Amino acid sequence: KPEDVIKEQCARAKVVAELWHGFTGGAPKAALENLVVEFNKAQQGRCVRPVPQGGYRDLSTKIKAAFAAGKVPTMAQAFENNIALYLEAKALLPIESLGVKLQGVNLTFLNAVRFGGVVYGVPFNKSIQVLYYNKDLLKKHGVPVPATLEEFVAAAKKLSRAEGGPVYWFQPDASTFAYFFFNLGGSYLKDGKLVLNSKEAVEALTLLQNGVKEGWAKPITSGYINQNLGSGPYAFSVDTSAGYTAYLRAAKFDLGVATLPGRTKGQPGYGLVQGTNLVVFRQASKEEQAVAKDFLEFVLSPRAQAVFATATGYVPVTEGALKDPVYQAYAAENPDYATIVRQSRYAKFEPALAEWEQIRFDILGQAIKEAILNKADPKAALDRAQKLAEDLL
Ligand SMILES: Nc1nc2c(ncn2[C@@H]2O[C@H](COP(=O)(O)O[C@H]3[C@@H](O)[C@H](n4ccc(=O)[nH]c4=O)O[C@@H]3CO)[C@H]3CC(O)(O)C[C@H]32)c(=O)[nH]1
Repeated sequence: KPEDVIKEQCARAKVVAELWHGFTGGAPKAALENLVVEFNKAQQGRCVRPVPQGGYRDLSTKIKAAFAAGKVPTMAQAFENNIALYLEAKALLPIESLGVKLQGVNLTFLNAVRFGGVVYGVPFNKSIQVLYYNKDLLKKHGVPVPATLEEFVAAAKKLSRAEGGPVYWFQPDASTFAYFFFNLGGSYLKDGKLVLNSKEAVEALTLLQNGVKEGWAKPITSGYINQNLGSGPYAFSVDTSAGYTAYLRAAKFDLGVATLPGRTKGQPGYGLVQGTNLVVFRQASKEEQAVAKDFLEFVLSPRAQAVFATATGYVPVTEGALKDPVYQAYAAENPDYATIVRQSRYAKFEPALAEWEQIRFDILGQAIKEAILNKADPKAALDRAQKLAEDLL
């Protein structure tokens, strides 16, 4: 494989810097390991070991264990909220103390990893939500790509009527809620305080539940949306750009990628930023830190960013990445790459509080499933969510 190549690289190494990640397979995993092999080849017995830990939630659970055992890897993927938690432990090294150079890096991703003036993460695999669509099925019924939230709902109801089933496919999770929430004018923080049960949150959870009843919105409860394609007519999903190639290779129809429907034609909708930043832990040996520095400079390089971004659909984190010829060759051939970049300009983050991982999954994500799947009243599922959260915070 690639993992076999790396283990052999790491066996004849003097210094190994462990990189713990939440890639379970497909392109994120291949493209991460192909990049590590190139780095390991270019070094003289200095080496990065990538250790898959399962997914992002398994990943944060394994870093929590590591803090109890007091044995941290050199490097890990981390969200903004994961970084918050590891900083409460003062467990992370400031990235510019390594003199890792950060100019070029898009403010969007860079602002998100700076805490009290100080950067503690390197943006590595950053995604934006886009509107995936079935170009064949819009073209057939003469339905334009919808620009605004109102045209998106019209278009959904029209194509579901025409084709005999619900055409807007989604996962009833916090990530999909955030697209409708953010675009009905919603905000997580009000005067310093977390709110999950605001008028915009009920509006967004009520829009999704209305969609299910009305036969235009399809909950996917088993696998990614792209893994369910070919069961019933599909027109639309709002899904991470990091699935881009997995939709490409799954879809038996002509795939489209558009910017998100917004409130008005004046401006695309906001997408949620997902994916992770690379952090380096203080308990790593100076030798291990030296490898971390070099690895981080590699992954920020235009070529390695070009090859990552093009293999997956993640957003290139630098200016220099868009001016690389491998990127410019992929994009001159496939306009969905410039769509994903154009969508990266209209980008919102979940709140970066340490406890937000727990909250997004077991509380706000449980309130979304109770409404969509068990017909709980939207306001009553988010009133519960907000109390459980307030009791945790
Ligand atoms: N732990 C933790 N997780 C978080 C947080 N915020 C968001 N999420 C999770 O981030 C994923 C989005 O991040 P992204 O890197 O953009 O995308 C993932 C995969 O989703 C995507 N993928 C893979 C296969 C496929 O067929 N389709 C496809 O889209 O590939 C990438 C690597 O696996 C969501 C997905 C989830 O893990 O299932 C639950 C959500 C947080 O704060 N903490």
